[PDB]
Amino acid sequence: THYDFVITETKVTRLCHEKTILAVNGQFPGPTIYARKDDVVIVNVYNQGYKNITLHWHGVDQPRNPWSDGPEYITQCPIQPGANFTYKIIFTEEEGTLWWHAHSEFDRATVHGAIVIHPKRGTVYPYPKPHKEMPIILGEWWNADVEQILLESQRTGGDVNISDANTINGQPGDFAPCSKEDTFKMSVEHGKTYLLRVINAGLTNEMFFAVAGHRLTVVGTDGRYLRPFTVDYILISPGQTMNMLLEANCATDGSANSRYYMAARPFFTNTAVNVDDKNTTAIVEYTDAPPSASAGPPDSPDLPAMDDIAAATAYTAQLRSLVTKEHPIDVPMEVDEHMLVTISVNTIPCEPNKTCAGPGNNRLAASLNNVSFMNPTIDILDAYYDSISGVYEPDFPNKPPFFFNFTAPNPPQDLWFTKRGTKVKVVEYGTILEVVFQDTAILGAESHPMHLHGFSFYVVGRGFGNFDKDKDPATYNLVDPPYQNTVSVPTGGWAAMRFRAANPGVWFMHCHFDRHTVWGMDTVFIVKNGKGPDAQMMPRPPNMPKC
Ligand SMILES: *[C@@H]1O[C@H](CO)[C@@H](O[C@@H]2O[C@H](CO)[C@@H](O)[C@H](O)[C@H]2NC(C)=O)[C@H](O)[C@H]1NC(C)=O
Ligand SMILES: *[C@@H]1O[C@H](CO)[C@@H](O[C@@H]2O[C@H](CO)[C@@H](O)[C@H](O)[C@H]2NC(C)=O)[C@H](O)[C@H]1NC(C)=O
Ligand SMILES: *[C@@H]1O[C@H](CO)[C@@H](O)[C@H](O)[C@H]1NC(C)=O
Ligand SMILES: *[C@@H]1O[C@H](CO)[C@@H](O)[C@H](O)[C@H]1NC(C)=O
Ligand SMILES: *[C@@H]1O[C@H](CO)[C@@H](O)[C@H](O)[C@H]1NC(C)=O
Ligand SMILES: *[C@@H]1O[C@H](CO)[C@@H](O)[C@H](O)[C@H]1NC(C)=O
Ligand SMILES: *[C@@H]1O[C@H](CO)[C@@H](O)[C@H](O)[C@H]1NC(C)=O
Ligand SMILES: [Cu+2]
Ligand SMILES: [Cu+2]
Ligand SMILES: [Cu+2]
Ligand SMILES: [Cu+2]
Repeated sequence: THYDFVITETKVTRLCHEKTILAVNGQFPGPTIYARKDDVVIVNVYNQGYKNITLHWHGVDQPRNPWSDGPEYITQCPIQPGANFTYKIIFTEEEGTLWWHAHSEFDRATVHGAIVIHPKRGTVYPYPKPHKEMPIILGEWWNADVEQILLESQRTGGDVNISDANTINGQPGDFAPCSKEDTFKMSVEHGKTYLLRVINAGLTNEMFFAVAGHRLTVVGTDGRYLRPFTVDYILISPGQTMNMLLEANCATDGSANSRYYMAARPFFTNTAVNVDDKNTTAIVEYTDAPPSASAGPPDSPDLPAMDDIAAATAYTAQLRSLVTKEHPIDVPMEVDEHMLVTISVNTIPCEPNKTCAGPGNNRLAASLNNVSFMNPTIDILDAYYDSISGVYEPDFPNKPPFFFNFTAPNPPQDLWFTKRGTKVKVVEYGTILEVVFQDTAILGAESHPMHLHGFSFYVVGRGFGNFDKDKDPATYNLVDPPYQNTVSVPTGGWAAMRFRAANPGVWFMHCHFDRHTVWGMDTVFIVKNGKGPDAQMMPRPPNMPKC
């Protein structure tokens, strides 16, 4: 239950381009944290790298413990080069696959890895014990320094350069330059079943994913078992994890291929905008088949076309919590407070005496309810703990300030603009929230993976167009809605979720596309202390990084 994570400057080559990246213990992707349900894990983080950094345990509630949650300038100031900080990871309701990642700037492009939470002793999976288990991390690779990619977009006000490759476990795969020799490979044995622990650790795109010749039985997401369902492909958004069983059925007598491509490729609908649309591949190999069975290329799966919105919708519609006696659910039935939260990409005016590269030569930005979040220089959590004025404003609104036909295409240029602020939403302990995310069509309808730190939530509804508060709740799933920490809000649509705000602390909510995070598609929930010691935020640890 104890790890040392040393942030290292590590030389890595992909696509024949060598660079020095930030990595953890010289590993890219970083090491896997293994735990069992309800463990407490300690991670000592030693920043031996060249820049300010933080780490986050994605999807871990961290009850009463925002001090170890990680988001830069939200719960802590950064771990400075040469400093260290000890994180306490408190696992509770989570069982399945989560992941950890840097939560500063774009550092998670290389600083990330898996979290595996096994059933605690005396319990078992709700499915037959897999023969083997394999994390499958989807990610991106840039040849340039990721920090320079970020800094250039900050200077120009234009869009972030697209990655040069999509990756599986750090490796672009068979169809990229200088990549075929080190394509990720896993061995399978006929008749055995494998648990694929799929994590989308990329920065930019929802991804379709599939394995040639093999159906996938999905059994969990975001640390919560799902009602099982079998598919030919999945959709997975940055922030999300998806667990699925693969059954190695294909013949090993030489009558069938012994090698099968695992493959992923973006789901992306904006034809006007650049995307790293390259697929990434890995190989499933049946090891006890004859050499002739691997004479040709591995078989390829059919992936939905990149703009196949129906295929995305059809996967997401199948997600439902597993509800049994061993795995109960608690859907909040009576809502104390409703929020409508419009999600937009935006512009702000270019700075004086400068030309910017964003739409209309303005500077790109993003907003929730038309507030574009800007990080403070004193982290929110210290400001809340010490009652420091002038850091944040506690009036993030429950509804957009101007109602319009949110999803109508090509809104007029005057609706592009937004305004910066550091606004948070303060709620009493135990408040039951229904949060409805409403995508707008400003600068292009787009699916956004909205993520809430400190909580999972029940996704009770979704649809296309504008949420109708007097009609859409009538068909909510109040029985087995999926329990997620990151929800794909539909392209040009809405998603409704509910949760009890019963975790006292300071909790980031943001789109899990990093460019939208930095542009300001974020806010913060401060959940005040309740009554009793179990409803009190933990005290500040003695060695928090200084601001
Ligand atoms: C989001 O906020 C921006 C900035 O506050 C709004 O743009 C302003 O709109 C008023 C008119 O209502 C103008 O007088 C200002 O000049 C605008 N500021 C600009 C363009 O920088 C924008 O209308 C809001 N959008 C919404 C609520 O959808
Ligand atoms: C690395 O993080 C530290 C801590 O946030 C930054 O140092 C602070 O910078 C602010 C200005 O925004 C000053 O008001 C504080 O006095 C600084 N605190 C220190 C030095 O302990 C530092 O700027 C960050 N480095 C970079 C490159 O952003
Ligand atoms: C880690 O940081 C603390 C200060 O917060 C320092 O006293 C300690 O010596 C550092 N090094 C370790 C723990 O190896
Ligand atoms: C971003 O891409 C453009 C090509 O469209 C290139 O000119 C520029 O150098 C790239 N930026 C960085 C930081 O590599
Ligand atoms: C990946 O893309 C390459 C280049 O377009 C293509 O030749 C290959 O068939 C693709 N692989 C899969 C599995 O889709
Ligand atoms: C800066 O901008 C102002 C206002 O647009 C302009 O009058 C001034 O000439 C600019 N400064 C230069 C070009 O050095
Ligand atoms: C909103 O926009 C949609 C899409 O263009 C359109 O079909 C619908 O009629 C609009 N609704 C109203 C009330 O104008
Ligand atoms: Cu995350
Ligand atoms: Cu998180
Ligand atoms: Cu987004
Ligand atoms: Cu986050």
